[PDB]
Formats: sequence, structure tokens, C-alpha cells
Amino acid sequence: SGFRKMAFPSGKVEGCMVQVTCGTTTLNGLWLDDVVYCPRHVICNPNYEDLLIRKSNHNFLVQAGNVQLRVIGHSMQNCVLKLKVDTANPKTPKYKFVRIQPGQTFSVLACYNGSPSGVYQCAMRPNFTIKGSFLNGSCGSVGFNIDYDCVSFCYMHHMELPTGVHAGTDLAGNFYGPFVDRQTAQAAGTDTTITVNVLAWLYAAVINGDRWFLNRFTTTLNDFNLVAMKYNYEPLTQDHVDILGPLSAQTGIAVLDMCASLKELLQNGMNGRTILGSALLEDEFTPFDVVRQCSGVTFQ
Amino acid sequence: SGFRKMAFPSGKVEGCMVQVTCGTTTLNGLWLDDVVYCPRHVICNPNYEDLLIRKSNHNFLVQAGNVQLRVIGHSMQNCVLKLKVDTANPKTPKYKFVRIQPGQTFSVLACYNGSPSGVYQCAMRPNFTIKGSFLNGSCGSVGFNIDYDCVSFCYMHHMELPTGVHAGTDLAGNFYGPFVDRQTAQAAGTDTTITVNVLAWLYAAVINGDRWFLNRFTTTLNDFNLVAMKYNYEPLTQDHVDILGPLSAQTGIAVLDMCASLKELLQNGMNGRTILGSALLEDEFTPFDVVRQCSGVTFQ
Ligand SMILES: *[C@](O)(C(=O)NCCCC)[C@H](C[C@@H]1CCNC1=O)NC(=O)[C@@H]1[C@@H]2[C@H](CN1C(=O)[C@@H](NC(=O)NC(C)(C)C)C(C)(C)C)C2(C)C
Ligand SMILES: *[C@](O)(C(=O)NCCCC)[C@H](C[C@@H]1CCNC1=O)NC(=O)[C@@H]1[C@@H]2[C@H](CN1C(=O)[C@@H](NC(=O)NC(C)(C)C)C(C)(C)C)C2(C)C
Repeated sequence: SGFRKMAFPSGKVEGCMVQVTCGTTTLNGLWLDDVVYCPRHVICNPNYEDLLIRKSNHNFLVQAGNVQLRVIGHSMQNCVLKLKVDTANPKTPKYKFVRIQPGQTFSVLACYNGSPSGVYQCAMRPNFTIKGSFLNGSCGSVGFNIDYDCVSFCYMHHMELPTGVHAGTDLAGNFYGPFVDRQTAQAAGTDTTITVNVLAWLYAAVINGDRWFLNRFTTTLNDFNLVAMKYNYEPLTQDHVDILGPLSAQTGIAVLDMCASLKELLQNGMNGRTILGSALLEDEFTPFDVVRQCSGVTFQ
Repeated sequence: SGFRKMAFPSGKVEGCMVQVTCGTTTLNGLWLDDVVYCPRHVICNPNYEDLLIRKSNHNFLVQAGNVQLRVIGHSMQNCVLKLKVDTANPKTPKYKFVRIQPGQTFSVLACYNGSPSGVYQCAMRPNFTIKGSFLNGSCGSVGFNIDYDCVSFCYMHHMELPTGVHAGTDLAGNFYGPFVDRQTAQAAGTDTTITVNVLAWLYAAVINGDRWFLNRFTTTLNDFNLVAMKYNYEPLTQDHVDILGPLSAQTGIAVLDMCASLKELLQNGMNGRTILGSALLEDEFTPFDVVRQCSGVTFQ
């Protein structure tokens, strides 16, 4: 048993972490096939189409270890710079590009100068920020999910908001949330808490022995939601109750039942106890995260 | 900025995760060079020297993908079965074998049937248990640390204690703590909390903007320790104060000062606030973990 915040095996992604240098700006890139993907503010309220015609393929240093790659061409898809090189990546895995919805989770391989520093487990907060760990140097690092064999890149780093959270893009260049790669005032927007994720982790608690927080009480989907707002949680949909079923099936606790217990964790807190070793209601676990860890789905 | 519980990049370890099958017992193995390492209870109060003479090299199925390895010889170093095969591992990295002390942390690559499922960040609790995530199938999975380029294997899985924690060994076969690979009654022993680790993570809090928990107050090493026991924390040594210096240097808060603030977090709790997004005092971060993440040390 057990239950940890658990990242995907980073092997297939590490092989794709390369160094991109230009002027006095060095950030990370993602070399899949013969393309290297990196955040565009490496060519630096700038005008990036302005700045990309000024540069030539030879202005873009691309180290892949002690193996400098030659750029043969470049292009700017939204906020990503796509550097064609003269060399397919031998380590390119089966991969996808995907854009996640708020609530979903992914693993961040965190690089500096093209070298992997660490891997950890984020979700995409409701306000399209992520609570990350990114120092100066970390740009061009990717979030991702692994689907049997296929890596689904869903996030590139770019910038940090003034409160300590992090902003970024799908690998299609487009930013999650209103954020934009210029040094201007821009705010996250108030973060709610992901409700279907809090329930799931509670089913993870039940699958693991913490039952202290149950009760016979049922509630309606609505009367729960009248209490979810007051506590800054997503209103819960029936479509969430649907995904929560399998866990509800394996534990026998009706989703409406566990809602009524979450209701009670909200109105009385927790009185100095823990669920799964936390004194907070953890929303960074999706219902699938739970079923994967609490059932042992691997990746080949 | 930011601060997450962050695992090492698992790439070099994944390449070494193989499947070992024998009788009706299938667990994971660690193929470095021409040796495959796995927990010994794969040949199963058994007598393991008993059971290993009964078996032959041909009784040990070793898949490495769709690539069955031939065993050419075996041996039992404490609780590890060492299977010689007829094939060096091409993916064997620079590696070490090391035995960690309680308080130290490591990354667990978690496998089933030889396939990596997930990676997460443990420490070695004071009572030589680890708080892991291990289902049936997970045995032969390794903890580790990465030192520039060198992987330091420090833990193999074996068994789960009745309270939900996990027991295991250094890769030298020997179990951390009193535990033993037989199905007999055996208890963790009461877990204290790692104090030098709680301080470090607080310096991580300071390096990151949470200052709400300071105060002008200093304390002595002793008078702090009189309060550490009462709250089930390691007594703190001067030798810990020494390692905590660099963080104390970079923040300007004297180790004795931060002790006096931890004293105050213990006697009054926290009153519904958080440090680094936790409502608990997190002890799973060493002072080095902090300096690595809060400075950006990578691995090549
Ligand atoms: C990234 O580009 C990087 O890793 N730099 C290596 C290349 C050196 C030349 C950084 C990642 C940052 C650094 C630490 N934490 C992070 O998230 N990103 C940036 O440098 C980022 C790019 C400029 C300014 N950037 C910032 O991160 C800003 N954040 C903001 O400006 N925030 C606003 C938008 C004002 C709310 C700082 C001031 C460094 C936090 C761009 C294009 C925004
Ligand atoms: C490991 O061998 C495995 O992954 N099995 C795959 C091979 C199938 C034939 C497991 C890992 C366990 C399973 C779930 N969580 C874990 O930590 N280890 C064992 O099966 C372990 C080996 C027997 C019994 N084992 C247990 O884990 C016991 N734990 C105890 O017996 N605990 C005592 C020692 C009584 C306090 C169970 C009952 C399954 C929890 C050995 C040799 C202990």
C-alpha cells in the first residue's frame, strides 16, 4: 500500500533535453525528431516577429552534450521557437502534444543548461498557474504524461508570477491562462481548489486505511455545491461523479456519501489529524492518479 | 522559485529495471554489468540457503523486455539474490552502492514486472522504515541518489509492515532496521521526526518568502532539545547546526534563531497557516535537498 505524490518515469524525456544558447540567453530545448522546441524569449514588451527576422540560424547555439547541433531553419509557433537541426534525435520516443484542462496533473522534468535536475508532480491549477520549482535557468523544461509507451508533452516553462507560481504553455506555443511572455504586470487570478481531486485522494485514503473522516450522511450534489463555493472549491459536476465511480465501486462508499464527509471536513476542519499524512485536503491527485497508484499500472 | 518534493531524474535507473520470475513468484531485478539483483524471497520462516541449493540457474526466468536473459550462476549476499547472466548491460551507468543514515533521502523508482511505474521522494525514517507506495508486484524496486553522473543505489523493496510502511535493504542485502524476510511478527518502532530536516525546509521557506514563523528569539542548543524530545523530534546535534550553516549564511538567520522559532511552531502549532504549502512540519527534506533545489544543481 502507501500513497505518495508520484511522478512519471523521466527516462524517455531526459533523452530529449538539450541546451539552446543565443546572445547571452541560455535556456532548455526539447529535441524531438529534427525539431528543437524552446521558449521564444530566448531571442530577446519585445516584438518577437521583429526579433526573429534579425537573427540567423547560426545565432542559435544548440548543445546536446558535447555535441553541437547545427540549426538549418527556425520558426515561431506562438511562444515556442522551433529550431530545425540537421540531425534526427535517436532517443525520440513515441510522443504526443496535448493541452490539459485545469485539474489534470503531469510530471515536470526540470532542467538547467540542458541537464535534468529533478522530476516532480504538478497539476494545472484552476487559474492556469502551476505551483512549480523553477529557478533562473529552468526555462524550456517540460511537463508530461506517459500513456503506456507514449509521452504526452503538455507544458513548457517560461516565467514566474510575482506570488511564486509559474506560467507556461502547451508545446503548441499557447499559454495556459492569460499570461504572456513580456515583462508586464500580470496576475494569476484567485485559485479555487479542485474538488473532484480532493474526493479522489479521499478514496485513496479509504483504499489505504484512513476512514476517520466518513459518516453515514449522504448529501445531494447541489447541497454539497452550496458548501463547496463557500469554501472556494470547484462546484462538482455529475460528470465528475461519473469518473469517481470506479473508486466508489471499489470501496463501496457512494460518491454522494463521500461528498457529505468532505462537507464535514470543510465545516469542522480536521482537529489536528491527517489524511494520507497531510493536514491539508490534497487536490493535486486526479481520480486516475489514484487508480494508477492504487492498482499498479506501469509503463513500457 | 518554488519548492516541491523532487525526485532525481530516473533515466539511468530505468534502463536497469528487469523482470525476474521463478516458480510462481515474479518480482523486479536490477541488472548492472552482468549481475541481476533482486530480493531473495523470490526463490520461496523459510531457510533461504536451503531453498537456493534446490534451484538451478534454469529455474530463474529473466526478461529484459522481450529479451530473455540466461542466468549462468547465482549467489545470495544476505537478502539479495545475485544472478550472473551471459550479457553485460549496455545501459549500465556509473553507479555506487551506499547505505544511508536515518534522515537522508532518496528517489524510489517503482516497478512492476520490470516496468517503471513511477518515481517519488522518500527519506529513511528514524525507525528505518520508509513511507512508500508499493503494491503487490513492486519488490526489487530501488531507491537511489544521483551524484553529478553517478547513481548511488541505497534501497531495495522487500516487504510492508502492518501499519502501511515499508521495509527493505541496501543493495548489499542487509536490511535497514530489525526487519527480516520471513512472514513473522515485526514492528517498525516508534517514529520520531527528523529535526535538522525540519529546520532545513524552514530555511527553504525563508529562501522562498514564508517568514511568518520567525521571531527575534534565540535559544541554546540544549533548551531547544528539551523541547524537541517533548515533541518527538531528534535531539539536534552541533554537527547538524554545522550543515545548517550554509542555509543560515544565505538567509542571515542564525541556526539557533530558527531553532527558537521551531520551538514556537511546536508549542503553539500553526493556527491554520502553512509553510511551503504544508500544514505539517515537513521533515522529508535534507539541508542538501534544499540547497540543491534552491540553487539549481543539475546532473549530467
Ligand atoms: C527562464 O527564462 C529561465 O530559466 N531563464 C534562463 C535564461 C537566462 C537568460 C525564466 C524562468 C524564471 C526564472 C526563475 N523562475 C522563473 O519562472 N523566466 C524568465 O526569466 C521570465 C522571462 C522574462 C522575465 N521572466 C520572469 O520569470 C520574471 N517574471 C515576471 O517578469 N513576471 C511578471 C510577468 C512581471 C508578472 C521574473 C521577474 C524573473 C520573475 C519573461 C519573458 C517574462
Ligand atoms: C513483494 O515481494 C512483491 O512485490 N511481490 C511480487 C511477487 C509476487 C509473488 C511484496 C511487496 C509487498 C506487497 C504489497 N506491499 C509490499 O510491501 N512483498 C511481499 O510479498 C513480502 C514478502 C513476504 C510477505 N510480504 C509482505 O509484504 C507481507 N508483509 C508482512 O508479511 N509483514 C510482516 C513481516 C508480517 C509484519 C504482507 C502480508 C503481504 C503485507 C515477505 C518475504 C515478507
